[PDB]
Order: sequence, then C-alpha cells, then structure tokens
Amino acid sequence: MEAAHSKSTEECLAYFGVSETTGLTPDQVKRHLEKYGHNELPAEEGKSLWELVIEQFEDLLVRILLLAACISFVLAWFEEGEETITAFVEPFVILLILIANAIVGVWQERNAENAIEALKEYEPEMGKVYRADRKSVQRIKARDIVPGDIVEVAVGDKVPADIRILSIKSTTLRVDQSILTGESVSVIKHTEPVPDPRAVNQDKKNMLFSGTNIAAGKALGIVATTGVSTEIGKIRDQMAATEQDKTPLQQKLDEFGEQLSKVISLICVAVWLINIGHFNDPVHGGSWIRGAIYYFKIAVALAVAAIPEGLPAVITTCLALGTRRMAKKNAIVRSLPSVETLGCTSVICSDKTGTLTTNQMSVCKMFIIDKVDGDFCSLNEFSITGSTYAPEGEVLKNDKPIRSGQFDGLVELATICALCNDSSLDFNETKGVYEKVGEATETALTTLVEKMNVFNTEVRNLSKVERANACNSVIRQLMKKEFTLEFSRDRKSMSVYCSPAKSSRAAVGNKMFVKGAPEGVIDRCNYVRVGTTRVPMTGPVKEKILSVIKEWGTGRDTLRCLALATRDTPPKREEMVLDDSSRFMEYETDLTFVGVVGMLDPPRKEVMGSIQLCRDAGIRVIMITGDNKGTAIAICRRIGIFGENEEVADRAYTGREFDDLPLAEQREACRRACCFARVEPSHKSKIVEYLQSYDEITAMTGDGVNDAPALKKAEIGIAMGSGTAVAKTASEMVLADDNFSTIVAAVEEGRAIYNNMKQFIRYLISSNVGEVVCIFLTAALGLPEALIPVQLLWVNLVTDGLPATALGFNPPDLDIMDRPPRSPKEPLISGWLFFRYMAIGGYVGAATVGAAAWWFMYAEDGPGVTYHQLTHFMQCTEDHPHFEGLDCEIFEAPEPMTMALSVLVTIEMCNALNSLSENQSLMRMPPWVNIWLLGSICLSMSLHFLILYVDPLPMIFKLKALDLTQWLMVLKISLPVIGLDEILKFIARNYLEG
Amino acid sequence: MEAAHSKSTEECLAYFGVSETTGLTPDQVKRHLEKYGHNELPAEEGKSLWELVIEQFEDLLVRILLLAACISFVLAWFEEGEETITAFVEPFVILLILIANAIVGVWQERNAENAIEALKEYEPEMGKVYRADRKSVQRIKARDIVPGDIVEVAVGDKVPADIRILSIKSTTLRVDQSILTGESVSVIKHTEPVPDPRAVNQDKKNMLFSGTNIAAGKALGIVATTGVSTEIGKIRDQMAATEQDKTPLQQKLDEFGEQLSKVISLICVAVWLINIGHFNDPVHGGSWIRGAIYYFKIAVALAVAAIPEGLPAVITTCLALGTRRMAKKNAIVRSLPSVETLGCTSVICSDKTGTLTTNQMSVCKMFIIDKVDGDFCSLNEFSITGSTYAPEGEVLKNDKPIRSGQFDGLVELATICALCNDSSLDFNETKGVYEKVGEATETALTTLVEKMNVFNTEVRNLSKVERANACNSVIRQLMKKEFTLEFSRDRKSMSVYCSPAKSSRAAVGNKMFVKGAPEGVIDRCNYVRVGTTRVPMTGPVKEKILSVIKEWGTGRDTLRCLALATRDTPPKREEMVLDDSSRFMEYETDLTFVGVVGMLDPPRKEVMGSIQLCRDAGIRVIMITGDNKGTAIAICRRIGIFGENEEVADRAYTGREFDDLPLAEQREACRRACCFARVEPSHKSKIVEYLQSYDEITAMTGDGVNDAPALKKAEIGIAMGSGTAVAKTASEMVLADDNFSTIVAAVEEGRAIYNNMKQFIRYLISSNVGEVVCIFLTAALGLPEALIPVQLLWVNLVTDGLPATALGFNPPDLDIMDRPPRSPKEPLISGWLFFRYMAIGGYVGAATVGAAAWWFMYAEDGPGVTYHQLTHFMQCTEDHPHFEGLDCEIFEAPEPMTMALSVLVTIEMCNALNSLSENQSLMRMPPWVNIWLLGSICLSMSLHFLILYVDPLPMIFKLKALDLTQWLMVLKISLPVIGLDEILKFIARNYLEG
Ligand SMILES: C/C=C(/C)C(=O)O[C@H]1C(C)=C2[C@H]([C@@H]1OC(=O)CCCCCCC)[C@@](C)(OC(C)=O)C[C@H](OC(=O)CCC)[C@@]1(O)[C@H]2OC(=O)[C@@]1(C)O
Repeated sequence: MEAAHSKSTEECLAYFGVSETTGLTPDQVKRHLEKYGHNELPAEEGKSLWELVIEQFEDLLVRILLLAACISFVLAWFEEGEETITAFVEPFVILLILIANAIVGVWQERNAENAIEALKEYEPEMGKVYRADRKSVQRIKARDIVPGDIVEVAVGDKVPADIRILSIKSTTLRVDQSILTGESVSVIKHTEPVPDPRAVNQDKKNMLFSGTNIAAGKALGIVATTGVSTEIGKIRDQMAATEQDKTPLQQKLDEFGEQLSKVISLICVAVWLINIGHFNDPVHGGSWIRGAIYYFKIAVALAVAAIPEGLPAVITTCLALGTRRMAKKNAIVRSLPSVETLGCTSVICSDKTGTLTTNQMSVCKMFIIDKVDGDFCSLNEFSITGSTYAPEGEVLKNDKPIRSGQFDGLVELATICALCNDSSLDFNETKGVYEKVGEATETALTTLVEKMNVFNTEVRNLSKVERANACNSVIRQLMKKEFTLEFSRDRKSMSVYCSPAKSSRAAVGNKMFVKGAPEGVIDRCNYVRVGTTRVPMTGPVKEKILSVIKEWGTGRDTLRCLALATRDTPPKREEMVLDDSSRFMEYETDLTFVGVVGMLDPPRKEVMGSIQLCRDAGIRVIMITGDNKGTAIAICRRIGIFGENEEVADRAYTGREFDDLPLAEQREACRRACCFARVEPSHKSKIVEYLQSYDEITAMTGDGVNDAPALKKAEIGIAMGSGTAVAKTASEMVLADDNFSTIVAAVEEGRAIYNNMKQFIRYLISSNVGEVVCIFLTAALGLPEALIPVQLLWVNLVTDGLPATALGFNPPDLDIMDRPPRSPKEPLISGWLFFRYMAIGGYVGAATVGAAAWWFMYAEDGPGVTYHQLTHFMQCTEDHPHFEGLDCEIFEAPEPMTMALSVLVTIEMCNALNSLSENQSLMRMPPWVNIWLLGSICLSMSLHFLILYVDPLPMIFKLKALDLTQWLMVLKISLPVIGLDEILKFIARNYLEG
Repeated sequence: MEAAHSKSTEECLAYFGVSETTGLTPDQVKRHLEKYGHNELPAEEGKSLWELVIEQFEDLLVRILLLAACISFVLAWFEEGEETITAFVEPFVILLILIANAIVGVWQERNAENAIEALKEYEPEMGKVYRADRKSVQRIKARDIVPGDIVEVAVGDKVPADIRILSIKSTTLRVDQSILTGESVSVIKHTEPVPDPRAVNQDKKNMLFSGTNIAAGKALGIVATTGVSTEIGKIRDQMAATEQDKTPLQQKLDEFGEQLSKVISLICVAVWLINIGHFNDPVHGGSWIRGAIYYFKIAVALAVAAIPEGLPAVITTCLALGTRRMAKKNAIVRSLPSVETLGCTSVICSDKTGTLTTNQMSVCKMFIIDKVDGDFCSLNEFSITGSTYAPEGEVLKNDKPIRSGQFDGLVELATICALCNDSSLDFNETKGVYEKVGEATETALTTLVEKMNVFNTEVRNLSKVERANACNSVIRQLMKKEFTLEFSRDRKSMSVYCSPAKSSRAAVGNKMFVKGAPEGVIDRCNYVRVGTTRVPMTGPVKEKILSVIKEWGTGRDTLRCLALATRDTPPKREEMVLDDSSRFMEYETDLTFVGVVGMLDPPRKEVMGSIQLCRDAGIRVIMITGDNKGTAIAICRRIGIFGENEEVADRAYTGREFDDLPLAEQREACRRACCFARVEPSHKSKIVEYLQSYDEITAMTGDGVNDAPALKKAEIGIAMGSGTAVAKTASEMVLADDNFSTIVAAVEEGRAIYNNMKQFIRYLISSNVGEVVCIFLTAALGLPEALIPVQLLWVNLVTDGLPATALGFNPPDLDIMDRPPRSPKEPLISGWLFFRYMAIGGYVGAATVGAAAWWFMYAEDGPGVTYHQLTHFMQCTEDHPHFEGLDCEIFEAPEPMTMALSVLVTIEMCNALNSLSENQSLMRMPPWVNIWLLGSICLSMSLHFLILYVDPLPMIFKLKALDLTQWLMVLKISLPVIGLDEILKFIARNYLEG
C-alpha cells in the first residue's frame, strides 16, 4: 500500500524495494500478502434463510398477534364436546397470516440487490504479474495480487488493481476510465510523475485504476494498493458507511405500533379493574375457570381488533401501482417506499450536461480578425444554423449568408477545427439521422467544417452517408498529421503537429494547430492572423477578443468559447519529447490566434417550466455543472434558476471557493446556493451532508462509482437511464430519459400518492379504533362478545380492504404543486381529526355492541330477554333467576354477532365514503368522484352476503339475517354515522381551516 | 312446628287447625310461613375471594416477612447509581413467595367441601301440597312448604319435610330411610300413633323424614316441622356447633411463630444496645443515614434468616406422599393434616357389623324338639357347613350328615324359614358367586332351606342360577302367603299369614309363621311341636331350650339365635286389623315352638391380630354393636377385646344402662368400658364427649347423617367406603375396605410419618437457628454482612429443601407399635436436644461469619487486611487510617459471601446426615440407610454450583470460588460439625436415654 502518483518510478520501486526486471521474490509475496492482505473486497451477504424469516418477527405488531395466536391456539385446546375441533380455525387463520407475512418478507430479500454487491462485479478474476521466481508472464488470480509486484495489462484487460505505471511498451497507452465517471472517451496515460500529492484521479495521468479497461496498447507498472484501499475500494467503504434512515412514513408508521402496543396493555389493565367482582364477592363456587377463558377470549379479539393488519397489503398494492405508473413517465423508482419520500422532496441537485440540457453540442457563433491598426481593430462575427450534428445549415454574417472560402481566416480556422479534432461523423440508417462519433464538443467542431466548406467540394453528388466527412477529408489531405498533444486540464488546451504533402527532407514547413480555452491559449499567442497576413499582438485586438468571449459566455445566448491558434514556426520535430505532458504547454507557445467559436448546450425544452413548477412547489433546485462560474451563472439565469437581474454573489460557488470556506461558512452557503461550478469530487456528498443538517429531503443526481456515495446519502439519489449500473443499483430512481423534468414529473406523482394513502391509512386504523371500543364495552358490560377475531379478521382484510385500495385511486387534488413540501414531521392524525375519528370510533364501537344487545333485549322475534340484566350475568349455573326454562346457551347465538358484524360492514362501507376527502361534505364531494370506490363497495357487500348464505362459509363465521325487518335495523343503526361525519366533517368552517 | 309422633291424626290437625280435605288457607300459609320460616337450611359459604386471600396474611410469620418485604422494597429505592435497579430482585423475590403462598391457600378452599354443604343436597327442590285455596295437587317449592299444610308423596318422591302421616292411600307405604342409618332395607309406615313422646326415629313408624324416599306406595300427611327443626336439620345444627380443634402439630407449629416472632424483636433491641456508638461518641459528621440502612439492611436478613419458610412446602410434599401411600392400604385420609393426628390415636370406637365382622350371615346350628315327657325332654342339635350364601353345604347331626326330610320338625322349621323370610337369592355372572338380595339375616335363613332340602327336589339338573331358590319355590307352593306382619323392635318378632292351595270357602286351615328373638317368641308359645305331634309347654322343655340359646349365644361359638314358632289356630282372617302394629304381638300369641337357628357374623380374618397390635400400641378399642350385652361380650372375648376369663362387669354397658348412670358415673365408665351394646342414638357423641374429657385422641366409626355429629367431634372420625356421603364428607378417613384392620394399618403409617417429619422439622429450624446467630454476630462485630436475604432464601428453599424432603423417607423405625401413643403435649424440641441444636446453631452461626472474615483478614490471595479491625469500621470516609490507597469498596466483595454461603451449604448437607436419627452415630446409622437423602444431597450440591458458574445466576447471587485451596477452607471449616454432632449425638449414653 502506498498512495504514490507523486513518487517517481524509481522512488516507487524503492519504497517497495523491487526489481522491475525480476519482480517480487516468492517470499516478499507471502510477506506483503500477510502485511496488506488479499486484493479483494470483503464479500458479505450473511442473510441466512433462517435469520431471514426471523427478521420478519421483530415488529411488535406481528409479535402481539403471535402471543395472540397462542392464547387462541390454547383456547381451542381447552373445550369440552366433539365440536371442540372446529375451534382450530381461528388460530390457524392468524398463524397463516403471520406466515404468509414472513413469506413475502423473505421473497424480496432474495432479489433485493445492493450496489456494494455490484463493485465486486468490477474487479477481474485473473491478472498478469511478473514475479522474480520466473521469467515468463504468469497470470495469477486477481485476488492474489499484492502491492509491490509488477503487473502487465494490454487491450481489453481490466486493470486488476491500483497500478502506478512504470513503462508503456505500446506506442501509447489508453484507458476506459468510464466506471469512474461515465465519459466513455478513453484517456492517454503517461509515466512521468504528478507533483501535487493530493490530486484528483482525473489528474493522475500515470495511474491505472482497478475496474478500468485498457482501451489501447499495453504497459506494465507496479501495484501501489489493493483491496478496499484502492479508489473503488474507498468508495465501497464510504457506501458501506452511510446510514440510510427509514422512510418518514415508516418512522411514523412505526411509532404507531409502539403506541398501539402500549394502549392495548392499558385496555387490559383497565378491563380487569373494571370487573373486579370475583375479587370482592364471588365465594368459592366454580365459575373461576370459565371467568378466565372469557378474559383471555377477549384479549385475542383485543389484538386483531387493534392491529390494523391488511393495511400493509394496501400500502403495497397502492405503491406498486403508483410505481408502474411513474414508469410510463420515464421515472423508475426502485425502492417501493421511496415513492413516498419522493413527494417530500425539499431540494433537488441536478447535473447540467445531459439532464438540464440535451448535450447536443453545436457551433453557432465564430469570429476571426478582420484588420488591425493603431488600436483600430475589427473582427468578423458569424452565425451558423444547425441544432443537430447534420451538416444542414449555412454560415452567415449580418444575418446574410456568405461563402466561407471568401475569408482567409475562416479557411485556417476551419483547418484547426478539422485537424485538431479527433472525432468523426456517420449517417445512421435505421434512424436515418446524423449520429456523433467521439466527444460531443468535437463532433460539433467537425460539423462546423462540414458546413463552412471553405473549399467548395461537390457534396450534392454524394449520399447522406458519403458527405459525412466531406470538407473534412479534403483538409485531411492538405496536412499529414504526425502526432498530437492530448488535452489536459492543466494547460486546458490541445494541439496537433503535422506537415504538408509535397515534401521531402527539409527543416521548414511544419505546423502546430492549438485548440483550447480562450484564457490560456490566447494568453500564449504573440501574433494575430489577419487572413493570410500575420501581425503581432497588442492590448487593443486582445481585449477586443476577450470581451466578446465574455459577451458570448455570460450574455443571454450562453455559449462555450474555444480559442483557436496555430504555431507557425514550431520547434524542430526531432526536439520534442512526446512523453512529458508537462512539456506540451511550452511546446504550445509563441502561438498565432486564428479565431474563436461559440457552442451551445441547448437547455431541455421541458426543463424550462419544470424549474418554475419547483418554485411553485417550494422545491429548491441547485445546479451542479462543470461550466466556469461565469458561464455557469448565465446558464442558470437562462433556465430560470436565477433572476435575470438579481444578485447571486452569495448564491453560487465554485468547487474551489467552496473548500476555501470553513465548515462554519461552508454549511451556511449550502442553504442559500443554487449553483456550483467546477464542483470537486467529494462535494456532492459534502453538499448532501449539509442540505441534510437542515432536515431537507434532498435529491441528488449523477452517475459513476465515484458518484455513488452521494446518491446513497441523499434522501432520493437519482441516476440517469444511460448511467452506470453501480449508480443505478445505488439509486432511488432511474431517469430513463435523463431529462430533469422527469424528476419534477415524478416528485409530483409522489405528492399525489402520499395524499391518497394518507386517507386510506386513516380510514383503516379508524375502523380499528371503533372496533377496539366495541371490544372494550363488551368487556365492561359483560355482554356476550358481539364480535370474534375470526370475523373482525375478514373485516380488516376484505370488507375494509377493497375500499382502502379504491381510496388510493382518489382523483389527484389540484393545487398540488402550489404548496410547500410536506414536512416529514407532519403526523397523519392529530387535533380535530383525532377527536373526529375519536368520535366516529366511539360511535361504531358502541353501535356494534347494542346492535347485538338489541337482538337480546328489545328483540322483536327471538330470545326477547328485555332488560334481562345481561350486564349482571351469563352464569345460568343457578338457572334460578330464570323461573322456568331448560335452555340458556342461546346466548352464544350467531344472529346477534352477524348483527353487529353486518353493522360494522355497513358503517365502514359508508365511512369509506366519508374518506374521499378530509374536510369536505359528500354534497360537494360526490361518492361518484371515485368510481373505483363505489365499485369495490359493491364487491365488498356481495362478499359480506357471500359469507352468510353460501352454505360452507356461513358455518365458520356466523348465521345470516332475513330482509324481514332485520337489515332495516342495521341501516337505521348505521347510516346516521354519515350524519355524525358530515356534521363533524364540515364543522371546520367555524374554526377557519381548509 | 310441633314434635308430634305421639299426637293422633286428629290431635294434629287440631294443634295446627287444618282441614285434611281442604288444607291451609292462603292466609294461614303467610301466617305460618312468617311464624316458622322458609322450610330450608341456612345456606352459607360467605368465603369471598378477597377475604380469602386476606385470610392468608394473618399468620405472624407471613406477616413478619411482609414488613420485611417493605424495608427491602424501600431499601432498593434508596440507592445512588445506575445499578440501583438491580436491587429490586430481593424484594420481588420475597413478595413473590408471599404471593405464591396465598395462591395455594386460596386454591384449596375452592374445592374444600364440607358435610353441612351436603345435607342441602338431601332436601328436594319441589313438593306436592294441598292448600285450601284449590282442589287439585299443586307442586310448590320444597322451600315454600310450611308446618301445617297437607302434603302428598308417592314412589320415588323425596320426603320434603318432617311429615306426620294422616292417610296411606296405597295398600302399604314403604320408605328408604337410608340417609339416616344406611340399612337400605325399606320400612313400613303406619298411621296409628306412638305413645312414648321421646322415641327414637326408628320407632316413629308413622312419620316421614325429610331427605327420605318413598320406596313403595303413596300417602298423604300433615307437615309437623321444617327447616333446621327437622331430624336432619337438628343434626345439621349439631354439626355446625362442633368446634373442631387444630391439629396438635398445628398448635405446636403455631406457638413457634408466636415465639420466633418474640425472639426476633429481642435480637433487634439487643443489636441496638450492642452498637450504641453514635449514641455516645460520633459527632455530627454525616454517616447518620448510612448507619441507618445497615441496621435495616440486617433486619430483613434477620427475618428471612429466622423464618423457616419452605418448611410448609416440605410438610406438604411429605403428607401428600404419605397420603397417596395409605391410599394403597384401603385407607383414605381426606384432611392432609390428619395423617398426623391419626398416629396419635389414643382410643378407637369401631362398629361390629361390617367392620369388625364381614357381615356374611350364615346359619350353622339349629335344634328342634325330639321328644317330651315327665320332665324328660330331648332336642335335635344340628350343624350346617357353608360360610357363603351359596347352597353349598350339608346339614349334619353328630358330625354325621343326615337327610332333612327324615325329621318332621325340620321340614316345618324349614317352612317358616322360607315363608316367613322376605329375601331372595341370585347367582352373579361376572363374579360367578352367590349374591344376596335382601336382609343379610334373612338370605341366610333362605340359604338354610336351600341346603336342608326337606323335599328332595332335583337340583343337579338346574344351573347355578336356576336352583337359586329351588327348595324355596317348592315351599312357596304348599302355602299361599296372604299377608305379613312386619318385624318391629317392639315385639322383636315377625309373622306371616297364609293358607293351603286346594281350598275353597272354609273356616279352618290357616297358618301363621312367627320368626323372632327367642325371649319374646318363646315367651308366647303355649305348645311345643314334636315333629308332627304337638303337646303343651312346660318348665322342662322350655329351659332345656333357653339354656342352649345361652350356650350358643355366649358360648365360644358366638351366635345369633332366632326363635321359630307357628300359630296353628290363628284368629279368623276377617278379624285382623292389619294396620295396628300394636295388635300384631297379640295376633302372634298362643304359638307353637318349632325350632331355633344359630347364625354367625364371622369376625374379619385381619381384625384378629389388629386388635392385638392396638394392645401393643397402647391404643384402646371400644366396640359398638347392636348385639345384646350378652352375646356382645362373648363376641369381644372372641376377638380379643376381652380376656377369655376376665371380669368385664364394669367394662361393658348397654345403651340403656348407660343413660341410667349420672353424668358423674357416666364419664367414668367411658375411660374403662370397651363394649357398648344396643347403643342409643346420641351416644357415639356422648362417648366421644367423654373420651375427650381425658385428652384422648379418639377415633369413631359409623355412617349415616344421624351419625355425622360424632364423626365430627372425634379426633379422627372414620367412615366406611360403602357408607353414606354425608358421613364420608364428614370424616377424616374413608375405609375403602370397611375392614377395621385398615384403621390400625393406617394409624401405624401415621406414627411412621410423624416420626420422619419430626426430623426434617428439626433439621430445618436448626439451620434457621444457626443462620440467625450468624446474622447476629455480623451485627455486633460490624462486619460486612456475610449473608444476604437473597442467598439465605435459596438456601432454606432449595439447598436445605431437598434433604428435608428426603429426610421424610427415613426408613420406618421398628418397635413402632410397641410404645404408647405420642402425647399431644410432647414438644419437638426440648432438654438436651435444645442445647444440642443450641450448639450446632451457635457453631454454624459463628463459622459462617469467620468463613468470610477470613477472606478479609487471614486471606491467602485477596484484600489481605490482616487484623484490619473491621469491627472498628467500614467508614473509609476518612480513608486516613489507611495510609495509601484509592479503593475501599472492596468490602462488598462477593467472594467472602459466597464463602460463607458455601460454608452454610456444606454444613447443612452434613447436618442433613446427622438427622437420619436423633441419638445415633452415623457408624450405626450409615448415610446410605436413606439413599434418597444421599441422592438429593448431590442435586443440592450441583445446584449450589449451578448458581455460581452458570453466567446468569452467579450474577444475582454471588461470585464463584476456585478449587484452588478455596473450597478446602470450606471443608476444613465445615465437616468438623459432624464431629460436634456425633460427639453431642451419642453423649446420651452418659445420661441413660435411648
Ligand atoms: C388501532 C386502534 C386503537 C384504538 C389505538 O390504540 O389507537 C390509539 C393510538 C395508539 C393512537 C390514536 C389512538 O388513541 C385512542 O384511540 C385513545 C384511546 C381510546 C381507546 C379506549 C377504548 C374506549 C389514533 C390511532 O387514533 C385516534 C382516532 O385518535 C391516531 C394516531 O395514529 C396515527 O397517526 C397512525 C397512522 C399510521 C395516533 O395519535 C396514535 O398515537 C400516536 O402516536 C399517533 C399519532 O400515531
């Protein structure tokens, strides 16, 4: 291990003490191996099937049911008679649900893949190393390589480790450092050293990163680090370090069971304290074991009554559907629960190139020099039409087309653009459109010459595919390209050496075509070319050039400026060291300015207003781009992120300036800034770190492994469709269209989804509330239990289930994006709403009881035990308070239960209608606003009857009831709930809220 | 209410003023009801669950612990630090034991049924009465009947109240007055009056007792009394009046807590007076609150140290087991504690018929007249073999078989036996033995004819079941039985009127076959039959008959003599009033003697020696039988209750003679008598009354509600297995085999049980004694407490528990029944034994202290604070007497405690071996005499270690100790106890005792 892109090749072979010619001795291998370790990432997936199923039994709720399944299970074991076997239905049911539960929890973790699991898929299986114990090339296992030994790589190979390059045996070494960033554009490596000890991998031009591919050539070097010590390994560690918090819903939803559990235990203590008879009057007698079961018989019906089971199933059917929905919107949410956290989006950090813009580079402006004198200089502004890369378009001055060949400076300008370019074009067949081969920014430079056509080459004679590089091939003949000094973030410029085509052996006639950022390049020109003539360089002409760069850079028409110069009298060919990237800038000196060109990265059509929406939605958007702070701001002003004329001094920083500030001022700027330019590496994480210290649900974008740590810390990391897999597997969403708008699009749908959920979640635990009350009266008024766990179950699982599901389909409330984001703190049930369900609950919990106690007392036709004093007993052990009779077990009648049970069903089907909106009467909120609701309602009802007359079913649940004035009681005992509701529903006018 | 079996039917309707035809007017009902009351027994079971649990908190011991659970509970509330919550174990433990205690005390009273509760189960739910407000038969509630109104009863009915019969509408009225006595033999009722105003229910032949059943017919009468005024009600009152004293153990065991409590309060006062420092030296300072806890910290460990809790659990495991034991001996003890009072049995009162004897009646002798002359008369002695009822046997004179048909007198003798009998025979299938149908004494008379066979009827042609009544059916043809004058205790005889079978209408030829006790019958014969001839009756032949009755009655071969005569010329058929039982004797006059028969009630095989045992065991046995004093004594002489030739004049009384004596002479005779004949009704109680005035633990036997008051007053009332339920539920034991011996059998086992108990009870409070001493030194020598309540608990509950339990299994000491009964006064601990445990206690109470004080001072490896002067302080508030140091809390080390705790355990495991016998060295009393002891001992030890190394446990109790010369101290500090013991154990030789 040795982070050394700064140490020289010698200093490195030194540190490790090795021989580039022999290698590490079989001994040093053992020594180093045991010192450092196996070169591989800790493989971990210790999620055993056993432990797995168990993990699905830690949630208090599912636990409460368990203990509730025991009692039940044992209560069906303690009964006399031959029908004591028909008592095992209830328990088997419960446990079955507890099982089907675990099943599902285990069938997700099977396919539930993580990103860290992906990295391992980036490090190769085998590698070529040269050990001193031999001579040939032995290809050991990539897992067995160690820092220190010498390795070899060639085309197609996947770099096995962090490798400092010693010698590049091919003519040039090239690599696909894509997995790191995404820019497929291979890069050129070198052997010379890099001074800055703390330099970005991007500037480590003599290192080979593990996971990378040898695009071109073959070289050998010395392994500096391995395992989780390598660039990738570091990231994998950072990712394995991030603590991913639980969805706010999940949190809220969790505390609920925490409380529900508590309450339940309170009802139990209360109950006992209510009926403290035997503990104060009953003598020995014998009703001591019976008076026991009853107390336990009601606990199980105390759990299934409180536990809103079946809800999870609903929240899921809902999410899934919501998910498949967004899918059609080019938005792919991976984590089902995220569809919720999404809609709470406080802030959004999106990348410019490719999300905010289309990334369809295009040269539209370009000025050359016209003439210079005693401070009197003139330029030669231009314009070119052509959004696409196709040669479709024409150059024009003063909005009037001119012929390029008519201007000298434009022919040379066109030279460079062509000979200093490294990209090609091609006409697609299937698509029949012009496609780009190579760097965007280059292909455009190509397209420029393909238009200008400074040489009038017949193209109307060549097909669409043929003239793909017409005016280019022609200029490729005028000059024979010797070599090229690749662009470097260093001198931020690029060149290319080449000579004529009718030459022999003779010193003179060699050209160097430089292409770079105005600043540097221009700062290296000593001469200005005026067509064919060339004259020196002065303050006048210079500023007259720069300024315009600014016009074009910060002006309304946001453009990328690229300076073009040419070295007329370059150094003797046999005097250039084409291996010292450092020497390139010096070679590219004493230049001759030839022109400038402005490009454009068109802001996506849709982003235009999508930004606006976020302002309406109070969702902030911070743009992260590689553009200079200067043009960066301008681009923002152009997409609306900034006010065309507002001060943004303290609202836009550059990666550099950012680090300059102390963690105090650092965290501040994050709540205000909206534009980061030339953002450093570990910055999306720094930004997400802070945007979180202010409890803002953040959205981050970007791809590449060196971009996964941030997509994991954000509340909703976002990856492009075309992005890398690590990114995708490491993200909440995957913009298929890579189009920013798609984010806003989804964010909204999230808001809509959590709204309709928030309803059915209330509609559901509401029935539970009432249910409990019911089970609580029957416990105080010793009445036969009106409801049994079995029924209650079918209820919260089916009867209520459907309306719950339909209640998700509630039409999306408008004025959805005109409000700030939902605070994660915002509870589902509070204040008035609390008291409201508090009532709706008490009502049903009471109505249900008396809906059966009526079948006993005021009963029209039945055991009319009018004021029999059921509250007093169910003893009948005496049978004396009842003068004459030979039957008392009537108490356990199925008519009264089915009465209450039908009452519950009636109430809920209605209460499911009082849910289509929180505080709106049904007269403004017609039940037919949500047809799916009225629909399910019917399937819910015919189901109720389906379990009352269909011979089998009415056996296990309860007996049926006749239309014979039976149901009418039901209705006249239920419907009023709507009134209670509606009353309390729009009783909010008298409290100023809506 | 009106006790009137003496008033006539008129006089009765008079007293109450009612009309047998109309009845009581709806008014008189109210009037009488409010005068007398509801006809029912006061229902009482006011044992509320609340009060119940409370009743289980009045015992000083359990109370002391309570106050001891408070301090503890509050001491764990007054502590600083985060581990102040680990202090709630101790209290929770205590209270838990106090709770589990109450639990058990309540789970017994639930099923703990009483006899009085049974009586209520004898009075019917409804009854038929004729009120003057109607005509038909209205069946009101048996609870609503009142003295005065007319009732009706018929077959199957259960007599609702005390009813004087007015008219018997059926041909004859019969009743099952079983619940009163047990003799299932129904009785015949009448309407005529009974003169004697104070006559036994048995002679109240015109009354119907509540709880009784109408065996045959249907009659009506007038209710004379109800409620607790009826025969049954009286008894229920007597039973509810008896004060049942607490078992002698319970008494002794009670005074102990009474004293233990006292002592404890003395140790406290002493302690304070011991360390009176702060009250004489300490200035203000601040160790005033610490010096407080300590004083309270040792009180709780002063209670749990003294209170031998866990003992009750032992005395129970012991008793239960002892109980299930006797169970296999046909002895069923109902009250667990009785297994103790049993073994102290001073005297035993057993019933002859069925307990002392087998009650398998059998005629073995029978003499008829041979010839008479001038004072010259000869008889005709006989013999018949046949223990069982089966016809298996043959009549024989001079030991040589003769044919019955050859003697005239024997054919007639056989007539009566058959026609004057009212019982049948039958051959059982399952058992394949001859069973008896009817009165024992009759079936035998039947079996007699089934043998004699005076008519040579072929029976070897009929099955076993067929000839069941052969020679009988034959004689049942010779004479047609008209009617029968049922036996009455009055003329102590019975008859039967019948005529020939080839008759018309003609005065002459009617016979009356009389069957009774020699005395009366013979005294009514004017003629003697000599075969076919008949001659008068004279002094000679008469005495020649009587005498032999005496021979056979008092002679060695104890027999029941029954005289047989026949009235030749009875009164004209149409001249007998078959309704005036009084007129029967006169009808049965001018008789003709026909023969005599001797029976035998075989003394149970086992009783033979069982009586002897009691003499060895100094247990007196008094026989209560219905035999005449004459044959009674003889029977006693035969079973050994009496010396074959000793004077028993003042050692045997008849129910009559008994009452004749004044309460002065009455109570006397009870300590001397051993045989009561013709015992009156309220006499078993009178006898138990007296046998108790001499502090004799009495055993009484017998069954029937009219026999429960006595079974409740006796120290151990005894009921037969076949007895009535009131009796059983009203008794201490239930002889399943009804065989007297079973009593002696059990009585012995009781002695064995209280012996082994007496040991473990001593072994247990012994550890307590020592324990306290320990807790008393630590209090004087201010040493850190060597022992904590927590440990001490595990001790007296487990470590000591097991050996206690095994110590119950100590093999039964021989010479068990050769000693008089244990005096109830005899204390468990006194004299030398006191001083002995006084020492064994002081030793352990000291050894334990120094077993920890050693870990401090002389400590080999540890806080070797050699003579540190711990007695001086545990202050360290100064930390100056200890020059250099930064730690003092070492004091609260777990090593020293576990040291003492292990010391205790070692000592007790040994002291549990010094218990297998009071004054016997282990060299004569090997520890392997009681394997269960050596066994538990191991489980006791491995348990000790189990709470020292098993991670969890060693946490709450204390730390462990290494074999590394640690335990050796333990052993070398414990074992010597055995020496101390053994020394003091057999130091009794020098004091003449063993
Ligand atoms: C499932 C059924 C029941 C009855 C339950 O225990 O709900 C309580 C409870 C735990 C809360 C309450 C319920 O409180 C009561 O009903 C008070 C006791 C009365 C019952 C006695 C019988 C007469 C919720 C259910 O109901 C009402 C109507 O007030 C609403 C809400 O729940 C939510 O927002 C959770 C939604 C996911 C919570 O106040 C919640 O406490 C919280 O912390 C929240 C914020 O969770």
